[PDB]
Amino acid sequence: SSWWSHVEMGPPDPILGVTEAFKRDTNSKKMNLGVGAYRDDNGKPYVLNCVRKAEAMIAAKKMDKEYLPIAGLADFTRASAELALGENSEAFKSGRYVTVQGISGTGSLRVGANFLQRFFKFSRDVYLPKPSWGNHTPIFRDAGLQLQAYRYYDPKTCSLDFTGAMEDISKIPEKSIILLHACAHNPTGVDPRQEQWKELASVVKKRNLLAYFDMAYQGFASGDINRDAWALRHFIEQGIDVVLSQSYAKNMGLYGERAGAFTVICRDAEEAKRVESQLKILIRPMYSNPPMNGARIASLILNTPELRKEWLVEVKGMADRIISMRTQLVSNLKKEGSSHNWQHITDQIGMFCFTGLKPEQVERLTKEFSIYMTKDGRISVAGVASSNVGYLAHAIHQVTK
Amino acid sequence: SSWWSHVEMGPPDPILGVTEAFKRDTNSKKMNLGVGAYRDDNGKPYVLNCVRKAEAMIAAKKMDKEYLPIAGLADFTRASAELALGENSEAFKSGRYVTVQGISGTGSLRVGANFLQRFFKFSRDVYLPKPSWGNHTPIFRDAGLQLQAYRYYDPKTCSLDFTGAMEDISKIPEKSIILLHACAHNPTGVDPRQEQWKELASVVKKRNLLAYFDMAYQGFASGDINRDAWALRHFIEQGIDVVLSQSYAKNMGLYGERAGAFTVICRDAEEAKRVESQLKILIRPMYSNPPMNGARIASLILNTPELRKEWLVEVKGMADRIISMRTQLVSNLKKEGSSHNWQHITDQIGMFCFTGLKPEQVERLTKEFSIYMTKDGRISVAGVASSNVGYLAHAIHQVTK
Ligand SMILES: Cc1ncc(COP(=O)(O)O)c(CNOCC(=O)O)c1O
Ligand SMILES: Cc1ncc(COP(=O)(O)O)c(CNOCC(=O)O)c1O
Repeated sequence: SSWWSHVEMGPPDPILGVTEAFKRDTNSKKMNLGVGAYRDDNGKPYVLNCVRKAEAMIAAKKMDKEYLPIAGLADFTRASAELALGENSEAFKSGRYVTVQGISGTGSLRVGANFLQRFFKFSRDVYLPKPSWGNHTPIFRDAGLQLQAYRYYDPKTCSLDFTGAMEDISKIPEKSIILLHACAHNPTGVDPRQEQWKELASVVKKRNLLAYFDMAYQGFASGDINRDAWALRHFIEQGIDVVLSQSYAKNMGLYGERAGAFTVICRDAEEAKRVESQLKILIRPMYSNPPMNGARIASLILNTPELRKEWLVEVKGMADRIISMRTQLVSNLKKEGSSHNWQHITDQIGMFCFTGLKPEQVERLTKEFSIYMTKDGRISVAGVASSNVGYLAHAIHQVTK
Repeated sequence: SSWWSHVEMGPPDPILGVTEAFKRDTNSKKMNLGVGAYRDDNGKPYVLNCVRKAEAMIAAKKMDKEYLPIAGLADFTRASAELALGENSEAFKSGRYVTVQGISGTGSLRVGANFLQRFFKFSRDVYLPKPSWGNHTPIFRDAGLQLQAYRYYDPKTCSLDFTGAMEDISKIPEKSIILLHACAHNPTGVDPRQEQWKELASVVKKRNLLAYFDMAYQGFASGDINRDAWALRHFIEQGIDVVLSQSYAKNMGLYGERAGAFTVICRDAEEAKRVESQLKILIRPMYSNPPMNGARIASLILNTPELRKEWLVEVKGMADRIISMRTQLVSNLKKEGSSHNWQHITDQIGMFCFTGLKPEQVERLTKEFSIYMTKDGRISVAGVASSNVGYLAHAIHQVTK
């Protein structure tokens, strides 16, 4: 029958648009700055060394393919909580958290969203920073929640609109939900500094808000696992019982294996068990039980001292290269004689950098230099390499002069 | 804090209770007839040889771990449609279908349910057979649909209530959604015979209902992939545009890897593309993209003639062991001098058997013989081995005399 005749073609992804054009282009100087995953100095995908080793170990052990418990691989969940909270964290040692395996960060966000829709009786409003990762909208919207915003990004400075944020958060009706990026804000790269974080916590705590941390770049941002989880741990220390989403897509290069976890900070171990039971009832009818590969690999690395050690060197390598490219970019623009202030480029943290380029300049860059990026002036630092940072500096200048 | 004080401990799982209870038992003759997965003759998990062959191939190539498209691995989806529909199916050849990778069977059903909630404007009603897999309820309910039922299982004969089914479907409001198990009904093992299927088709066609096929046991039920897809293929041939969910959990032993697919039979290629666009928009906020491992393994096997061929031998090997245990249970029950009719045991198909046992009998069985099963009298045939089938038979006779 003609059941779907009324179904219209959904809109095309602007992001896919840029990568399709990049692919068509024959100029060997082409650059893809819309890329969403890490790339090495050669512009190639990168499977960590400790990943290959973990993998090799699994093969050796001739493990079965049996179903994992609903909540996932217990060695993976425990290790996940420990990674996030810190070993000597009171939350962790008291076992007053509940961690469940989710389908990477996205799945983990969704599960958390479905959990709040069901049990967070106090409000349906989720406040996102302006701007946020595109997916954040439909995630919360599809789960049945209401969307709100708080100023975050400042276009004047390509930095934190600290005054704007504080004024916005200050007017948040008590017992509302606020989504915060732990580090390496997507898509701006603009993160609060320690001092800003401390004032943010104070008000979150004061207005008695439910803080929902999105931690998708732990270790990948600064190169330090402890530094990256700083804000999140600060909140929990100040008595803010958060909810959290962790992704291993970037820090482990696990992209397609989809490994992540959803965590709930509870009053105690008693309550944690109750929440856990409820999280299980929710997930069953979603997908029953999670993909085991990614978790097995992740658990082995975090759980195996020789592997974990290698993992930290490797993760650090990734982060150092991105910083390097940022550094080189600013220095090269000066070298080109750019009068403009490009500090933001080096103040910004992680994979994404909001250049401050305007839509017209982006166009010149694409049309004239074969540099592919979105019209918002957002560049993926992963697409920069030692071999082309110069070229990019050149082009940016040409179009900004 | 204290956001969660009101969250209560969720109901304990029955299936789980029997596995746990079993574990804690000391009898050496104890048996677990509650197992939800296939077990070999020694009562052990079984990774297909063809599966190991596939993993070794992937390993040698040194593949990346990059994100798959939202819809999943194209080699996987195409192959999935092909296995279901049949190589020379008209639906296949015209390209008037759309198949997206799902998180095994559960995940595929959920996407499908969410999709219907969103676009199936003709009704909110889903008709499940009485009885069905527990999970079927929350899947639909959580998706936002209303559940109804049609008579299926006949407790008096432990066979199909064909009459009641035919009468019930005849009275189902037009353009309603009806869930059908392609083969090896879970939990009864009661399936319509080819001739009864032909009759059901006609009624479904006439009432102009949307048939939602749940195919979790293709090839694993009877040892023949084509024979198992019979009913599915007949509906389509008759001009009923179904929607379908596939699982590779059982047939390939991919349990924990989570390999599945959701398919929509459309009017044409043009509508197929509109539908796929909309399915992508739905999944994104669910989990972004699917786990790659299972899809990789599945695809290699389906696409490589040599592996595909070995697979068909292994699947057949699985179906036969099961059929053997059924044959042997009955014969051992007679042997014992049991006077009851146990033909149902051999009449039934697949891993699950509705024995007809009553609760208190089940109780004595657990208590007195150390035989673990659900109180509904359902047993997993996978839990029966040649070495213990005699033991089972004796126990049942004892409890039923
Ligand atoms: C803040 C943030 N949270 C969460 C996530 C989710 O990441 P994943 O689902 O890969 O774990 C992302 C991932 N972005 O990359 C995926 C994409 O844009 O298609 C992210 O930036
Ligand atoms: C008819 C039917 N459909 C769909 C499914 C879903 O199976 P899966 O999600 O493992 O692919 C099942 C799975 N049953 O066993 C799985 C379990 O109880 O954990 C099923 O029997």
